[PDB]
Amino acid sequence: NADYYIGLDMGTSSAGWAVSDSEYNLIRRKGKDLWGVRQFEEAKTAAERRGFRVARRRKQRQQVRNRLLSEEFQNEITKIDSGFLKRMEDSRFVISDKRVPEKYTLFNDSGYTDVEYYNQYPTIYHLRKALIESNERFDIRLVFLGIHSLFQHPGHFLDKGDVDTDNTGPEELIQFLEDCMNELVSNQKVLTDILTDSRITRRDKEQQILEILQPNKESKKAVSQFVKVLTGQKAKLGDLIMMEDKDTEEYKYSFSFREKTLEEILPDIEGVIDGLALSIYSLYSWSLLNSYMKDTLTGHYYSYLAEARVAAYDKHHSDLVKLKTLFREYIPEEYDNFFRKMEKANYSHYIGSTEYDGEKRCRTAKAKQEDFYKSINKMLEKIPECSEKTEIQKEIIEGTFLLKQTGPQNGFVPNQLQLKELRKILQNASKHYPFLTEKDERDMTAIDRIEALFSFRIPYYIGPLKNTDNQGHGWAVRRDGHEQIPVRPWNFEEIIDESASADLFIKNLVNSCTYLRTEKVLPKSSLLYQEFEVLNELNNLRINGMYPDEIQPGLKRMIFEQCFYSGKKVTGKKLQLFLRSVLTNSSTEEFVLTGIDKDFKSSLSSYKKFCELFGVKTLNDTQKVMAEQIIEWSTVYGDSRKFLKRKLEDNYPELTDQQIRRIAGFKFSEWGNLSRAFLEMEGYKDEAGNPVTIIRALRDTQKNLMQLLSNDSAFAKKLQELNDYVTRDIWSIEPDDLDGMYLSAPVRRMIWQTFLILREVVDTIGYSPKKIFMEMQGTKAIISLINQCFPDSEVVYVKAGNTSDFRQRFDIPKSRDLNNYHHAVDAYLNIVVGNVYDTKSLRRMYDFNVQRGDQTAWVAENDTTLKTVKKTAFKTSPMVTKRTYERKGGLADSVLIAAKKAKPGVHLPVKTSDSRFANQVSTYGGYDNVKGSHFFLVEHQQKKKTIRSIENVPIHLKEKLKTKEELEHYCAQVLGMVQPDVRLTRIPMYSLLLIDGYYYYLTGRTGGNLSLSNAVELCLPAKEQAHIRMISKIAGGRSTDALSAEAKDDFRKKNLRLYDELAEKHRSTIFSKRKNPIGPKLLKYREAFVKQTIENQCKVILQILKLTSTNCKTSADLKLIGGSGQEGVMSISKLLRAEKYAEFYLICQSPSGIYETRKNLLTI
RNA sequence: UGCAAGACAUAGAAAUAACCUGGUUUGAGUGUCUUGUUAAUUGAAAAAUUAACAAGAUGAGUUCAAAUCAGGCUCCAGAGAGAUCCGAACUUACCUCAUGGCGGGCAUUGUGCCCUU
DNA sequence: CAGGTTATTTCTATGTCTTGCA
Repeated sequence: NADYYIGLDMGTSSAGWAVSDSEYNLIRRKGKDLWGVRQFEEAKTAAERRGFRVARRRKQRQQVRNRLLSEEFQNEITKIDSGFLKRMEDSRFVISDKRVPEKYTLFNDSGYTDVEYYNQYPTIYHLRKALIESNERFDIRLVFLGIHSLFQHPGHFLDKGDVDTDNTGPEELIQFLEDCMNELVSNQKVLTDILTDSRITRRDKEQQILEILQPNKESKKAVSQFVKVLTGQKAKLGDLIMMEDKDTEEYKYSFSFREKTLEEILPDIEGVIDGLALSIYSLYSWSLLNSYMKDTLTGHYYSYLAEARVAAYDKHHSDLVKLKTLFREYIPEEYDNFFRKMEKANYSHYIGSTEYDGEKRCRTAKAKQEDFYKSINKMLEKIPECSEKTEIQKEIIEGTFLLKQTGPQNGFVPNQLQLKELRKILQNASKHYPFLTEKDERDMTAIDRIEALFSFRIPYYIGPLKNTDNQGHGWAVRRDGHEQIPVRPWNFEEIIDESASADLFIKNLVNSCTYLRTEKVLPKSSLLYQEFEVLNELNNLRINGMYPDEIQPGLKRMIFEQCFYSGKKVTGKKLQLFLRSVLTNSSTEEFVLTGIDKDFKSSLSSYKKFCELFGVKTLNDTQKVMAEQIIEWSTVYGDSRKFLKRKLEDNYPELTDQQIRRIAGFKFSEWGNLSRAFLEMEGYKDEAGNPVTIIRALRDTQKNLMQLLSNDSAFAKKLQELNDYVTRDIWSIEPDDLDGMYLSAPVRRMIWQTFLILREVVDTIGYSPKKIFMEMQGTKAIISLINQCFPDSEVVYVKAGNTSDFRQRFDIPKSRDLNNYHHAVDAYLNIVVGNVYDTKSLRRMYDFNVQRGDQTAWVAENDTTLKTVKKTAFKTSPMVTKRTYERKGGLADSVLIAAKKAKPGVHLPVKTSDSRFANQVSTYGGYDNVKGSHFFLVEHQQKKKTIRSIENVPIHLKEKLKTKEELEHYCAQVLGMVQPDVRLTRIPMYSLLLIDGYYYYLTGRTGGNLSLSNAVELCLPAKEQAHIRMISKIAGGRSTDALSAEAKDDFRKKNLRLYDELAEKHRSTIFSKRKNPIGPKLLKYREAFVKQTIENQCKVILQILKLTSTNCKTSADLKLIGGSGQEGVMSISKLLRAEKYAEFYLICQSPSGIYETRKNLLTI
């Protein structure tokens, strides 16, 4: 019937809506003015969830790896000890709780117990040194524990190299790498020292090496490239081997050991180079692996990492004895408080172990290194300066004092070093135990499989192997006929189709076209797409204000043919040269180029590349399809060239090996933004009868993509026909529609709540809005939704500053600290400003009448409409509705608290299905801060009196507690309640509760009491709002220095009157009905309020205002006046009796606020 | 002037993976000497060791194991076995299951009021 | 419950050369 507009202001925390007519007076239905504010907490990103998910998947893979290793050692372990694995698996439990009653986790056997196993080998790194540097037949358990530690500390997996390169020493390697060919030994110490010094970067190493080797003549560039290969940079072959025809591509290949390994670079250079593949040869790997394992004591690098961290252990012992000597003298008193007491940041805290006198070991959290160093420095202050004190302080500054072995600093260990250690362990133990040599069906050897499990890391493209379709996060495509069989190393290629899995990964990631939303996009390097870019750029190119083909027909074709076939970057000067060459006429050649930025940003690189690939000049259709598929495979597979090589060999047999090598050397990286079908869509028939396409239209005519998609173009009609438009029902937008467009979670919640308000308003009103005014990233998402549900409505974008200019110029103050109405006033102002600006200096636009056609927007005469907006601007009508949500999050803290601190019931046990951790939280610790999801109202009997209680449902029990019977059972057993009768099964967090005539927001729980926040917005006149704005500005960092004495007096008096108004609002108005009012405390504390200075007065005013706001916990820091920082807190007992409470209502509010149900908790 | 489609450059982020260092809890790495009290086996008694306490003194210390959201999935019962992936993100007013209802209306400075169920 | 690394894709600001709509 009538015509109405809806205005919308979205914020990450609040969403405000308003509805108006052409006269800017609000539509009101159900007797309620249709404008309000919906608040919701800022949504949380999936970063923490993703981190925890990858962490738990990593843990699961570690578990299966350890189980496999245990199964491989099980036969010999059981031969020597029946239950070693069970003792390993029952390490947490006390002696009684173990499956078998024993005392210590490892080496239970009599004689060789744990107490002297740790005496023989103080650490694991003492055992591994013994394993790799000895031949004596070791117990299978010792080898198992060494390999177990190696598995539990794998290493970087970031470097490329070979383990065996460390067997040959630096001297022998230098001898083998000194003048290998006919085109160093003396300086075999400084070079190695520079190479193995991690302090200097690669560039510094290269500069020092070039400075110190003093290269011979005629090899300066060759020696520079050799140094680049040595330290590791992208260096071409070039003069390394010195062929004359350097211009050839085979001798211009660039390779760096950082980007690729030797076995991967070799195929790219096999056959091309002379000799037995030759120039650094397996000496950079030695430098990388031996850089970390230096000693700086004898100058000789350690062979294996276990040889280090034993010398570090000895250095720790020497430093500890030095500090003990330095402490026993000069400080006989703080000996007990530092080396035995479990105080803060001392040695016992640095380790987490102490034994004062006979008492049990006190194991606590390990103190950080920084705190321990600070404590050592503080306790060294009492010691007068001496040699030992200076040396200790120098070591502390150097950071190599009292070092531990396992810590945050162990991130430098490469997997190759640990692999070498494992290989040595397995070779030493292989000469005695024969089970480590026996073969398998797949020709394994019981040693190669352990190494495989050590080294097999699932590639990033494969992702998780199994998916039960509970949620879509796996791509691993399994071979036909291969299912329900576990994925391990040595059968990854036989179970997961790696090529198909990578293809699925890339096509799932890649996005759809910007014009055809159902078909996927072409690779950027694809011939069609590159030709599209070049043709577009030629179309935009204009010469002296004329079209490129307007100068003479065939100019654009000539440029596309004879200027781009080279495939290189076409610059402006090259185009000028071509224009001079091809144009016989036009002697003057000062042709000004417009439409390009002096360089053609696109070039037919792929066309030329495939032209040299096939030798022919111009490709045909079959060769074009061949090249298109080759480019698609190279782009999808990317850095993994093995997939491309396999596809080429199994699909295109006519290609030669040199051609395959050339294909593998191409650089096809990124994806485009236009689909394949969009470029070849059949816009119309031509005169000859052949089809025309968008790409062919660019080729022939003089137009770009946007011109080809004009309103009258046949391509536009074909686009509308192909992109079928369905006006989906307003009531069919599930919140998964906005899950495709790449939006952050806060924006997603913004969009969903705002659209819910829109849907409720439109349904209630009856018909779609004529205009929907909205602010100017994620807002565009709702645009789509509007265009998917309300085709008639047109969105009138409003500038961000226009509304604020209206507020300042026409005197409508906004009070961001007072109440939440400013969102609704912002939406209504969006309506009134956007309507005027859509109808039409910037201020002058509001100085006269604005009217277009039959619709009148602004009437300056008598300010009639203006009066209306002002009468609406200050109205306290808006509805404030907080989102009622179940508190989704964690079950409890992710880190277990100590047993001596945990208490039963309040703390979640470690594992509530074992009957061991559940009833023994005081012994095995537990999880703290067990959060709850939602509240429920249950009627029970206490002291033979019928009373009702609101109680919590914890998050870890939400799924099993959503019906009346289940909640009754939960109250009956877990909460120890007699005769429960659950009356309300869902009271979400942040819900409107009417208690004793005052509105509350149920926002948590503190033990036996439930916590509430203020739900009544406080309204004050305009002058008070301006004063509060000044208060907020001054309390933010401004000063009173510029203010005059009269200004100070006026500020003091107006502050006093604002305080009086606030005090009265807490006494005579609704705020007096709150539980534990602050009015008496406001009046009692008023005496000291005047004596306070201006700035602290502003602070206490803002803190007082914090009591009457719905966006913060009701608490004030009135310490500047004399009260505590928790003044005016609201919390009421969870027991609802019939005496203390007059009306205990729950106001279930619809998201728009139009619909609401009041449930009487007392008598439901 | 806004919107948004194409190309380049400069700064970024986020979503999925893969991995590392770990961190937390628990448990293991026998603590040892003197003094006295208490309780034991003796012993008229003396004395005697043993064991738990309350003081004083002294030695060692670097590591390992298990989990690492509660849980969930499958199989035939349980302080199990399989799998190594689902679980900390987005969505949830209320009523009884439809593109339903959540009454007809007046205010909006203190949570009300008229007219019918 | 914190600090790092690797890969892919997408998105966002700003500037540059164009083009079309409301």
